Amino acid sequence: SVKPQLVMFTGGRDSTLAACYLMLQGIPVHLWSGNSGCSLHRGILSHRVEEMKNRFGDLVVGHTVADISGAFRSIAIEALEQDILKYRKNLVLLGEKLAIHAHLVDFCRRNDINTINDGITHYQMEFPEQRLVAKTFLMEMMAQYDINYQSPVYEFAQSADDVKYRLLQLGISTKSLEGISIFADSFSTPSDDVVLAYLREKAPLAHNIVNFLAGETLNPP
Amino acid sequence: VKPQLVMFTGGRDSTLAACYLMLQGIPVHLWSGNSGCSLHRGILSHRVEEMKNRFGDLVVGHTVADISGAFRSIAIEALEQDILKYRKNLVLLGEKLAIHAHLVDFCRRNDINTINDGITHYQMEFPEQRLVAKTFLMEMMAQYDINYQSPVYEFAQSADDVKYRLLQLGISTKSLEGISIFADSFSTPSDDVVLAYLREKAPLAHNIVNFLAGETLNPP
Amino acid sequence: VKPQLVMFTGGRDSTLAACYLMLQGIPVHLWSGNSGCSLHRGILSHRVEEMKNRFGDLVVGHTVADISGAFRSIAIEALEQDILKYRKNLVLLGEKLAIHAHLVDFCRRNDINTINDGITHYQMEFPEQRLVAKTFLMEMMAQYDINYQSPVYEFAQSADDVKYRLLQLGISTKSLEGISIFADSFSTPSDDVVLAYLREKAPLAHNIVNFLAG
Amino acid sequence: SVKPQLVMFTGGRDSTLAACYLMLQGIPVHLWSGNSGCSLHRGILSHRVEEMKNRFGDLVVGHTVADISGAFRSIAIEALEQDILKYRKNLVLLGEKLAIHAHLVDFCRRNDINTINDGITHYQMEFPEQRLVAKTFLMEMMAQYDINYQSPVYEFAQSADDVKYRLLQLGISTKSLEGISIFADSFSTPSDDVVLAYLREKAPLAHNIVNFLAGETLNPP
Amino acid sequence: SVKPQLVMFTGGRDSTLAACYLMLQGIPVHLWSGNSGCSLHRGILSHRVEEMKNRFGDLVVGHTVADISGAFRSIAIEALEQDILKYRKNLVLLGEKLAIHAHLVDFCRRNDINTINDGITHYQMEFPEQRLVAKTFLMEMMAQYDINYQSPVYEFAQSADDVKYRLLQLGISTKSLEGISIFADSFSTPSDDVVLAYLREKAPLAHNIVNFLAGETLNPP
Amino acid sequence: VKPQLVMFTGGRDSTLAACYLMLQGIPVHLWSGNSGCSLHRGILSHRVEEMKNRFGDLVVGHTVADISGAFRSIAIEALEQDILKYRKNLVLLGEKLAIHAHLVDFCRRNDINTINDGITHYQMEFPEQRLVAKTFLMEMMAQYDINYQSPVYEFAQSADDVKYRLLQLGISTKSLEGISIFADSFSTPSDDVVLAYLREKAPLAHNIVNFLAG
Amino acid sequence: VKPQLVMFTGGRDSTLAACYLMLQGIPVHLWSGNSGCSLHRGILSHRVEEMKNRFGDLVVGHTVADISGAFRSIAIEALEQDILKYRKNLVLLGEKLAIHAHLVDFCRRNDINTINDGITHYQMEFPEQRLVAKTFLMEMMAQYDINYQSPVYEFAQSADDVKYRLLQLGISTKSLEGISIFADSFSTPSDDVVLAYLREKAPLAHNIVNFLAGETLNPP
Ligand SMILES: Nc1nc2c(ncn2[C@@H]2O[C@H](COP(=O)(O)OP(=O)(O)OP(=O)(O)O)[C@@H](O)[C@H]2O)c(=O)[nH]1
Ligand SMILES: Nc1nc2c(ncn2[C@@H]2O[C@H](COP(=O)(O)OP(=O)(O)OP(=O)(O)O)[C@@H](O)[C@H]2O)c(=O)[nH]1
Ligand SMILES: Nc1nc2c(ncn2[C@@H]2O[C@H](COP(=O)(O)OP(=O)(O)OP(=O)(O)O)[C@@H](O)[C@H]2O)c(=O)[nH]1
Ligand SMILES: Nc1nc2c(ncn2[C@@H]2O[C@H](COP(=O)(O)OP(=O)(O)OP(=O)(O)O)[C@@H](O)[C@H]2O)c(=O)[nH]1
Repeated sequence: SVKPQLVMFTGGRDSTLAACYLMLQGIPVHLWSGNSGCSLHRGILSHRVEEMKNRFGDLVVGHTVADISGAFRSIAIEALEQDILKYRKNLVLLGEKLAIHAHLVDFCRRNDINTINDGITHYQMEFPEQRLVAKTFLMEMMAQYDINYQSPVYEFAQSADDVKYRLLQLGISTKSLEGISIFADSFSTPSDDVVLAYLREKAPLAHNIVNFLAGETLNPP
Repeated sequence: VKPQLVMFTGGRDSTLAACYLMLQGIPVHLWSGNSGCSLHRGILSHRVEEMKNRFGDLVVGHTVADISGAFRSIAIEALEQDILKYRKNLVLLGEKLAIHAHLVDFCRRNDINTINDGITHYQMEFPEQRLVAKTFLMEMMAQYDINYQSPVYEFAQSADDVKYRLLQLGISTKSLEGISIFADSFSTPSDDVVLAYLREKAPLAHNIVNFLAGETLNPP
Repeated sequence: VKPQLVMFTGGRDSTLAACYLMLQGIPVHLWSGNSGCSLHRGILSHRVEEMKNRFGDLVVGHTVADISGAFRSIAIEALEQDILKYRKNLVLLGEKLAIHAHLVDFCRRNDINTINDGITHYQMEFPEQRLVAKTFLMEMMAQYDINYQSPVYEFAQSADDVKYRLLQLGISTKSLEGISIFADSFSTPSDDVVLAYLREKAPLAHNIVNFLAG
Repeated sequence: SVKPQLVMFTGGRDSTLAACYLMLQGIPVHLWSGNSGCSLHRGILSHRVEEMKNRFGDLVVGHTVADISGAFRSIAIEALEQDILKYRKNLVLLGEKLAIHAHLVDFCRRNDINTINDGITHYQMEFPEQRLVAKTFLMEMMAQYDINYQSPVYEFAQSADDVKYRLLQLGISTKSLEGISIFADSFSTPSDDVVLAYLREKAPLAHNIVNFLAGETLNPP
Repeated sequence: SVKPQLVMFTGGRDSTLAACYLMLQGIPVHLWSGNSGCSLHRGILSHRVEEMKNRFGDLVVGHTVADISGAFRSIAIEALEQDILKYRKNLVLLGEKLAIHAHLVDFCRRNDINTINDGITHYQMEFPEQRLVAKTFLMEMMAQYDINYQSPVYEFAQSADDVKYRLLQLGISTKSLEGISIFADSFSTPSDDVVLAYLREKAPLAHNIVNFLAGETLNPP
Repeated sequence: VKPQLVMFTGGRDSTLAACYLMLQGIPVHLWSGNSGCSLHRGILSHRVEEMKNRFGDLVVGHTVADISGAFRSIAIEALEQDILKYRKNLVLLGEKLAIHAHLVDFCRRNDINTINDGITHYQMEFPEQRLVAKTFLMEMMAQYDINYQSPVYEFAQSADDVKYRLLQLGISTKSLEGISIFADSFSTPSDDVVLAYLREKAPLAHNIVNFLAG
Repeated sequence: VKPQLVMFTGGRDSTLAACYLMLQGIPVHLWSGNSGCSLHRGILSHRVEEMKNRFGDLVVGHTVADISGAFRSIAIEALEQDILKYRKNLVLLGEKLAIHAHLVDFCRRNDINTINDGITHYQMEFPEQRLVAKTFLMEMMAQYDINYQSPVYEFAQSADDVKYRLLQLGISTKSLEGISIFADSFSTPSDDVVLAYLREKAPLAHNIVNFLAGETLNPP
């Protein structure tokens, strides 16, 4: 046995492979999925979890679906007017990732987990949060709470096709069985400077939410 | 109001085709061909559920047909000769021909005269979805007084077109279908090659039609 | 005695191989690879029943493994190139290599070091049953400290040899196995072609072995 | 509406196809299997019946498994010493076919069937019961009882491969799921003259069995 | 405490009495019945087993019904033409007895039994398997495997009447509740020389079957 | 066709008699007399099952009748006098007369006028199967307008004749009947003795017939 | 306190014998021989019920034994010769000998050394109940170290004696037993004939004892 680690798991190919690759090494994974409250057609996720339990047994130690709608709202939606007028870009989905990270601090500290993993693989332009500017920021944030952030399947596959057929060799389906954010395809591409500035602007809020969830303060930042 | 048949895989394109028919008041019989080389088909049932939920009685049925015999005869039996001649793996074109042979039999025995599929403009790179193939199969189906339509062909200029119409129906935008083991196992053929293959295998397909009708046991 | 694994399809030859091991006191794990292109495999369960009936606990289990991914990668993904180069459809040889890659993983994770199959002399036309293939796969399995035997190879000079030894065991003589959709879909290859194909796909097989092992 | 015909059905691919081809034409078939009491490992037959019911429904009107062991013994076994010393050939399986035909006269008369069909194929002419000379004899025999004997896969089947792949196209397994006679591979090849002489010697016994089964005589030939 | 012995049990009155007489002495019996695949109407056997369990309880340690059809075919059926042309006699039932004995070597070695018993009787010496010359041969055969072959009702049974009324005294039916070989009344009487020659010709096959069943060879004789 | 009754014991001969009637389209009522001195009659039900399996509704029913009282009165009550006079134990002939007395009653109350048994030529040693007995009982039954036939008498020159016609019907060749405790308890009588015994007990049988009819 | 066996038919005499033993604290195993010629035996169970009701645990069991084989061999097989020699039907004497042979076996295998029956003075006209028979059977049973007693013999000078003792026990006075088909089928024999028959059939009885013990299969 090894100490379980957490995987940020959406049901997509890439995070599926991340979890699978960990488990192939004997590393038990706690699958963690954030529900932001604006995600549609999330039913299929259960089919993917089933496939993974079938192939790896006990190594899937559990699947947590967390309601992060409150943190998401506070970080990304309450000041949507301000946010879009300032950055000229809809960064709601970036805010959601910050909300995920706040929740993960709480989850990790309450469940004795010190390693989290994500599904970064080959390069994907659509996801600003997979950029070094954002991942550096997020890694820093998690390290302030002594949480180790890994990307175990980084550049392990060259392309989406490489991810699909590695999963097929594992006896798992190639599809991305994830819910769809209502904000999918609802934004244009931001610069790295807008990404970093947004993360820095909302960070105080995220940290405050972390403190609230730990029972240390009610007061705003 | 008389049911029509939809060639249904669970993909977003065939889903939309069936849904759009049902929105017009047309009951659809969902028909899925199992060629025997299809992996991870379990998720299909989630899609069927979505459609029953949204349209009720207008989904008059779901038939899963074993077409592995016809598929093998058309597309696999002579695979060495086929690939050495055409220099391309056209197995999935063969599968569509096998589907159509079976559908003549199915339509004749179940009193259906209109079949529909999800072929789309944005997927014309796949041989079975090329105008040249569709035209050939329309003529084939008309020889048996069967009307073959493709109700999402002209509209779907991208997968996004299909996605957002599905979402408006309260249906997931994903393709909840099985994967052929022959996915990503082929390079793109010319139109000349697609037409030549269809013409070469047509005698076999028609022979399969005759066998399924109990009119011959003898070879093409 | 320590269990050994048998590559078991339900066919006469692999049935007899498993049975002959069990008659010697050797418990067998029956292992069946599903490549994703097999039809009418329901009858297999009738044969497993016959074997459980005749040998009891010596049948320690029956694993049906999904090997469709490895099979696809080795044998199907480059089928155009493969057929244009060798002028022969060697998909079923590919399947055998995919079986052996999966078996490395299976053996390491389940503490088995002896694998057995039903290859027979009388089926030498089929590439996976050629001496040159067998020799290659024995070398491959020995690189992972796995002993690969073929306990009915030398004896079975005809299907009749196998049939009547099965009958003596109170077992049906038929091959109660599934049918590959690639049955009767190929012409006969040379030994040189079988060896060259195995050597070309071996790097991929070893890569799949490493992936399955993390 | 369409009148059922009977198929002599063993579970082999040839008789399976014969029955299937009839049913494809709309002809309901009564599947008839003779158990001679020397047949081993007959359990798999029911798998084949299931496949056929699955593919054709109501057109399978029934499956009769008949005990023909008594007729078989009387015609083929009781005088085995004399039979083999005279003909120099083990013709028990020819005797079985005669016993089948005697039983079928009775069955057809009692069940209002006038057309019987079997799976004889060109590719299986080595076996005595599938030799033109035997078939011709049995056709004549059946016609004396106003029974039409047909062999609907005879001319088509130039090889087992022909039969297999027509079954596969029907969604049915290619295998011969039939029991095995203990007399399999227990004989060498007989001449036509010997097959005809044997049939003509045992014919009186067969006709006598027909009459007994109809309740017209108890007396021997 | 008392070590079980095996009885070759058909349901006939002679083997029934043999088993019963053993059990009356305190000797537990394993009833062993060989099914050669040519035996008809075997259902009544279970009525006889019931009678014996009723009368003797625990002393009936078991009833094994063994499939010996393969050994029987290989030794008696496969070369039936040659066998009958050479010996001028149908000795299939002698072959069956050899097949029984081969199977019993295997059964005795695997089940720790060293004494087998049958129901041979003086009054049934017409049949080859119950001829002194056959019994002597099979005794020798069994002794080569350190198996003691006994016939506990041989000297007593001067007629079927002797056996019947000793059964009746045990509260057991007098009938032979056994299946019937299709080869019943299918043979004329052989000489001793012919019985010995046949046994000696098929012996190599029997010993080979013994070795196969022990997992020591696949090769033919 | 109108049902007929068969005197059925489960033995070969009566089994074949009933079967041969049914093959002709004649429904049979199977009738078995229990004399009170029969052992191990459980196996009879196996034979009835075989016959129902092979002929269905043509078996219209199976009556097991207690005839112990008539049997006792005819054959047992005066056994000392009977044996001292005839020098032979004729109890089983008595049983047959008791069967026939009961059958008069049964036939009148159940609308049957044809009775049949399994008597055979090959069993002429047994008094109830002698021509002289059969003739007497046919006369007796005709006094009550009952037709008494023996449909396997002339044909069965040996038990083998019966056996192999049964086998042809898919029925076991064995006699699945009970055993009289009087089996093997008697020496062979003359025809004169059989006739004289029947004639002496006939008044008693007719009296029992009248009693059963009120 | 060690069980003894009672030869029990359901009749008033054997009922009283068993009851009187149980009144003294002696547990009884009720043993009933079925010779295969016995009619209307169903009422026996009513009598057993009465006795269980009145005595509880002291009724340790009820064995019904099939003795038809021994009965047939001793009494029926040679019925012609037996009646021609003795001029009397002694089948029911034979039955009692068969009962006693079976009881040697039963006693040896079930660790019982005392058997008891209901023979009575008032029924001395029946051969099995005659002093001369009882004496012979006592000697026979003593050769196997079995004690044979008849605990109601001397007291029962009439059926009325038995009746009224039963009634005092809360038990019905009737004989709730089966009837032999050989009831009223015999005239009364002399003592000489009873003794001679017993002596002639004794070798057969002892042979049956040996067979039941697994010591011989051979004839007397
Ligand atoms: N011939 C043919 N091949 C198809 C068809 N649909 C899918 N495929 C094959 O199977 C593969 C499946 O990949 P996609 O359908 O793109 O998978 P997806 O998850 O829906 O979408 P992506 O996220 O873009 O991979 C294709 O790349 C083709 O090789 C079709 O209609 N015809
Ligand atoms: N590569 C390969 N092909 C095989 C093998 N066994 C069968 N095949 C192919 O499958 C075809 C049919 O196989 P089956 O359906 O089992 O038929 P069969 O081998 O002739 O045997 P039966 O079914 O007993 O008549 C063969 O003619 C070959 O083309 C095998 O071990 N390897
Ligand atoms: N009167 C009379 N006695 C019979 C009859 N059948 C049998 N028995 C007597 O019963 C004895 C044994 O009968 P079964 O036990 O049937 O024996 P079996 O007749 O020799 O026949 P199997 O049991 O087949 O060997 C005979 O030897 C006769 O003494 C019958 O029909 N009438
Ligand atoms: N040998 C013998 N015969 C007996 C015995 N008990 C009864 N029987 C016979 O069976 C007949 C039965 O008649 P009972 O016992 O008198 O009948 P019951 O109804 O108890 O008394 P009753 O009202 O007097 O008739 C006797 O007449 C004897 O013939 C017995 O102990 N020994």
